Amino acid sequence: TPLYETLNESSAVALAVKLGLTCQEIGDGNLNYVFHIYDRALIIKQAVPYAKVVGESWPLTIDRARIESSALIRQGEHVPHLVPRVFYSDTEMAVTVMEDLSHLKIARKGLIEGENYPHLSQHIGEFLGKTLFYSSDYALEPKVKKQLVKQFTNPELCDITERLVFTDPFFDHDTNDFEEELRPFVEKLWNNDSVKIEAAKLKKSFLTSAETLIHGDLHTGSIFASEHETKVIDPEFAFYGPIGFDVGQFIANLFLNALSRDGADREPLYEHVNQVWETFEETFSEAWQKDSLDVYANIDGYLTDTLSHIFEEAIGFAGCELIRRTIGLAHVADLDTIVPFDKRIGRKRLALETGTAFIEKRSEFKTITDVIELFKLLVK
Amino acid sequence: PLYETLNESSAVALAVKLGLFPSTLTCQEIGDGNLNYVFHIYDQERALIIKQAVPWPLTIDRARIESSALIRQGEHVPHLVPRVFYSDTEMAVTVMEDLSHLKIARKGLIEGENYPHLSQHIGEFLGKTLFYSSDYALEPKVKKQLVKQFTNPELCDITERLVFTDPFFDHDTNDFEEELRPFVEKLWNNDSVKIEAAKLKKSFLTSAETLIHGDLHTGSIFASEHETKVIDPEFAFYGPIGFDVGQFIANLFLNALSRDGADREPLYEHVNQVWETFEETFSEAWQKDSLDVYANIDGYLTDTLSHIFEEAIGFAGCELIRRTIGLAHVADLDTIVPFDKRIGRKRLALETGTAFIEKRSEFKTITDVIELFKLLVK
Ligand SMILES: Nc1ncnc2c1ncn2[C@@H]1O[C@H](COP(=O)(O)OP(=O)(O)CP(=O)(O)O)[C@@H](O)[C@H]1O
Ligand SMILES: Nc1ncnc2c1ncn2[C@@H]1O[C@H](COP(=O)(O)OP(=O)(O)CP(=O)(O)O)[C@@H](O)[C@H]1O
Ligand SMILES: CSC[C@H]1O[C@H](O)[C@H](O)[C@@H]1O
Ligand SMILES: CSC[C@H]1O[C@H](O)[C@H](O)[C@@H]1O
Ligand SMILES: [Mg+2]
Ligand SMILES: [Mg+2]
Repeated sequence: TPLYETLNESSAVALAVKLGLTCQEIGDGNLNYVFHIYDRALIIKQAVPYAKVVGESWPLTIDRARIESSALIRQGEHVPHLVPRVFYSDTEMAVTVMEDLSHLKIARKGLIEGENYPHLSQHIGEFLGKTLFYSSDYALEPKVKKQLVKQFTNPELCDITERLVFTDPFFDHDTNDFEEELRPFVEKLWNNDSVKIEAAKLKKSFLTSAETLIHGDLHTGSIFASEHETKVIDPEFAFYGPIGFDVGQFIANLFLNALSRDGADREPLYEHVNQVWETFEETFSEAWQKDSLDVYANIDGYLTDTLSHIFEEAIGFAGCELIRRTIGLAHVADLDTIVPFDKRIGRKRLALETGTAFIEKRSEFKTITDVIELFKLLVK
Repeated sequence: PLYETLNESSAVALAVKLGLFPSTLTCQEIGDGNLNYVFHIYDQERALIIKQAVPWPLTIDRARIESSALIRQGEHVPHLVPRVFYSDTEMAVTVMEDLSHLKIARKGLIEGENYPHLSQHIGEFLGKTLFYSSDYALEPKVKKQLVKQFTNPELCDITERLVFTDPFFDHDTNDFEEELRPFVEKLWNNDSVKIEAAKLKKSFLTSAETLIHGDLHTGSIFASEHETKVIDPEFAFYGPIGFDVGQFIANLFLNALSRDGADREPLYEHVNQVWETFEETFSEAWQKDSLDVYANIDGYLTDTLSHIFEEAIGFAGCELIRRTIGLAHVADLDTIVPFDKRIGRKRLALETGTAFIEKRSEFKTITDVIELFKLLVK
């Protein structure tokens, strides 16, 4: 007999009980319940099947919970201070029991509120360098890594990213969602064949480049923050993909916040972009020196060319994220809450244009500061 | 445990239990290596092959990859692979079409056979097999499952070490004449070539593009004047599209190095033709049968073919070097006489392989590859 039962606030306290109080459901979306239990505190997250499930949704099994639990556990073996601790998980119940982080704030929300989070990029850069290194062929015996590829195959969730990030914003597809005022600019994109060919190439990398175990959806809404703490949450999109992907998505979301700000307010976000590349690069390099298994690791120029490839892919993926968050199905609050309406349109236009240029020019940039300086000029 | 090692009577008992004959037959073990049995079974008033893996240490799971890979290949190019009548994982057995009327390509090629259709046939094999198991042809969710199904860790381990790693360092698996050492050490001390061998290996390790054959040499092919059959896909897994292309082209070049003068021309025609045909076939499949919205944007197919080509050339360079000084050699080079000419031709294998790896992205056409090779081997 099937063990899956949808939890309530009472059921959740019963479960925490049987794994040796007050409870409130505090979830943000409609695809998961998140139960906060207080005595010492705890979070119990449970996936909600299609099916139902209140309100329109993308149809998904509850297998995503197995990916998220196991992804979070793997991340905590390398960066235990940058992810919530997991106390229990169960794939049939689709349950992850984890550390309570409600004394922190979702990074996106704080950034929109004008919080600057001075260590956000230091922490995310460390998260990125260590997670992305330690699950690759550089760090792992290839036989071990090939099994981890099987274990983290993520078809349904990859299908979402393949469509939404890499495909739908580039044609007149039904999932797109944009203001009519934006159409002339959106059609410029659709008729641009050379950027579309490059989008195809970045997609093919996404589809085929099993380089490391990625988070797969590292935006500012998937991170908890305060002045001194950062915690990366919700790796439900985890699978073996290109190292540059998580880096690009994060960097794109820093730039998306910068577009929603004005003038000298933007400067903290530009420092965060510069710092997250800088830190990602030292962290990845330190891990490579100290912990690489291949005979080729210490040949002068090999780490350098590896970093150049990651950088190029990361900028291309960033451009995809910039564009897709502006005109695709899933938007960001940074842009959608800009006031007045005409200013919102103008900044949405600039997201499309800087995304396009990121994609096109990815392999011409030599440093992160090149990326920032191109951005600033395009958004003057 | 079910597995039992077959003998000649045991094999005939198997064939009859599958109803593939009928009832009087004869059987002889005819296997080349010592890691598999191959039983030929014949009927007066029809014939059959039963291949069985026997437990460099390797599990018998390779037999499940071989069967499955052979079956997948026959869905697209049934005329270019042996038919499979039965397979079983526990017994590690593939029952297949008898191809004893044909000759192993490498052996014919060394004897001086020219096989005029070999490259046309391999080109079609390569274009179709490599297209039709990729994301271009398959729903991504379907492809992701096939990646699991063909994960092949042990055999990929052999390739990772032998083609991509050991020839480039003073490693214990290497095996070469002492007279060749100065040239071998030129390679070990060459950083920029090794950095590039590293990149090609990283592609091998990470680039899950299609279901490849993974060991497409001239000894994995049966030939005659009119027929070609690709055998033994035991190394099959999801890897870079250019790999099987490089390994085959390198193996044509290796035979060229074992021939002299005008006798080399057939192999050069084969190299040009295998690329041409691989490219025409892959393109026709892409036009007719690609699933992505991006397939018909002008320049995309072209850029895709340019990347395949570049990788294929780099993988060819690796194969040339690896077969000359690593553990597993080729008879083309090892049987060249006199000893001194053999060493000189093995030197040219190392140097043409090195150039292929380093220049892979500078060549514009297959003709540039052939012309560079001809020049270096003058
Ligand atoms: N460990 C934790 N501690 C405290 N609150 C948490 C928490 N995990 C989740 N939450 C609360 O629940 C909200 C939703 O969390 P989460 O992003 O994991 O859910 P979700 O996966 O259903 C959303 P989506 O569909 O956007 O991916 C958070 O923004 C937060 O307020
Ligand atoms: N389908 C077939 N029809 C006729 N003979 C066949 C055959 N398959 C294999 N053989 C015979 O068996 C020999 C060895 O076969 P094969 O190359 O498949 O085995 P193998 O995998 O044991 C070799 P290796 O271990 O070197 O890769 C061939 O060279 C051929 O003479
Ligand atoms: C159907 S899910 C839409 C988006 O939400 C997730 O966070 C991913 O970013 C996905 O693209
Ligand atoms: C240890 S096996 C050596 C070689 O034989 C196979 O045919 C492959 O080419 C492998 O590299
Ligand atoms: Mg979620
Ligand atoms: Mg074999």
